[PDB]
Amino acid sequence: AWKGEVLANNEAGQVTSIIYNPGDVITIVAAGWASYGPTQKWGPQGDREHPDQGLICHDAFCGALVMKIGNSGTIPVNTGLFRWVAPNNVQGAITLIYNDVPGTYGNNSGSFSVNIGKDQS
Amino acid sequence: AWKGEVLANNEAGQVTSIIYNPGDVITIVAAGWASYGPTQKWGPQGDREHPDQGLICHDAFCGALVMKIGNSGTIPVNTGLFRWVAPNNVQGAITLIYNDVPGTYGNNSGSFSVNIGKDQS
Amino acid sequence: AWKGEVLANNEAGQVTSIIYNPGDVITIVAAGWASYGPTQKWGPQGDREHPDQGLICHDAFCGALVMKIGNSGTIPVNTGLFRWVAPNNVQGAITLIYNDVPGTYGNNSGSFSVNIGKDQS
Amino acid sequence: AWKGEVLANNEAGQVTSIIYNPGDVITIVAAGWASYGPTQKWGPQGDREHPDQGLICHDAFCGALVMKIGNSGTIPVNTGLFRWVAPNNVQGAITLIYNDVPGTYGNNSGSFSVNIGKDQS
Ligand SMILES: [Ca+2]
Ligand SMILES: [Ca+2]
Ligand SMILES: [Ca+2]
Ligand SMILES: [Ca+2]
Ligand SMILES: [Cl-]
Repeated sequence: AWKGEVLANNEAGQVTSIIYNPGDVITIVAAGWASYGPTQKWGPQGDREHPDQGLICHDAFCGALVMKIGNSGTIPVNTGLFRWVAPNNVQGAITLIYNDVPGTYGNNSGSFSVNIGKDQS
Repeated sequence: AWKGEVLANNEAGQVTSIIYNPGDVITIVAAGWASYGPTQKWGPQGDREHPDQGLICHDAFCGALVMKIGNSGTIPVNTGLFRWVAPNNVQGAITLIYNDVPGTYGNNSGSFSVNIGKDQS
Repeated sequence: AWKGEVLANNEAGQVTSIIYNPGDVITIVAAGWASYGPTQKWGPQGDREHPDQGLICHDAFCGALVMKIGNSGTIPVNTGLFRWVAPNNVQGAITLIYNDVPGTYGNNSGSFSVNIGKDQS
Repeated sequence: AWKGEVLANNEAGQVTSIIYNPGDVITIVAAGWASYGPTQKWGPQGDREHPDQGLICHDAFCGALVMKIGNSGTIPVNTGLFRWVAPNNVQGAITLIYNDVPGTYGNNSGSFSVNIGKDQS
């Protein structure tokens, strides 16, 4: 299992110790407060009112927690994933990333606390 | 495991099929958008700027997801719990509740989607 | 989880720290060598060739590993149970017992080593 | 998870669908009756009284259940493995095999029923 934090200002994301293998079932729980720039802060589902101006993940709100598995496209995580199995052919290290517009991460603040574990399978 | 919705305007909360027994380890993941009155909506951690005017749970923000286990007092859930063990002397059905001031649930809206499972022990 | 031993000569069995509750999923793995009297020893499935002369459990061979859950009747364990849910409405402490005829345990020898855990559910 | 049978006469062993990956925790439960030649049958621990005459696994009895994980040497399984991590960083597909002397499998009979699952990690 992996426990840590995902900084909002980290454009490269956080490479975890979890290697998703075919057949794996995972659970993720995410908490905390972060911002894409404004003085306000949002939780891991991000800001529902904010327009998409070129986000790395178009299926999640700006300020949401998202992930990649190996070299996959981004997959929304939000508050977490419960006993989740990935799409076929998706495998490798899980990287967690804050959802913002490329090149605009420098003014972000805060972080999400995240736990990931493999479940029974 | 249980999957269901908790409505924000439901002052009695949503009883689940999960009975928490001594020694149990549980995982909860919660998602969605709800409000305690205003046109704005918040996720399961609720509204970090809102003052506590007599909430059912003082250790969570207004509009947060909380729970009771049997006849316990309220316990914060927020976005969820990872491989969590209850305090001693707490046992019984898990009821999920939106955190608001008693008698003020009528103007709430939206809901949280919630998964609960028991883990290895 | 619980690890321990159950003696072939003990009519009372071995009370474990595992309390089986409704909906629990359990796994048991059992090993070792025991006898109900003969110089030969058998593993936890017991002696497939031996007639039932009034065994405490009629659904397992003589010299098998069996259990009770609370005040239940005996339930076969044999070499173990994989991700098992109790079929009956049973609840309570797991007691492990060697399957022999009451009052004939005096000539028994050996023991089974047993691990029990609760699985995800 | 995988459930299947391992025939005592199958010198090549039974390939499962489980790939053991780094960090995995597994549980195996095995049951049934088999023989390496004699009219008697034994369970998955094999025959504790039989000498080792060149068995594939010298750390398990003749007629025991054993396995290989990828290009590992043989590893004893017996009645099973409880929440087990593979030693010395071995990895790859799990193959289940009956423990007998090479070239003497032809007179073997019976089989073991085996469940394998991955546990929380
Ligand atoms: Ca920004
Ligand atoms: Ca309200
Ligand atoms: Ca006896
Ligand atoms: Ca043979
Ligand atoms: Cl005992």
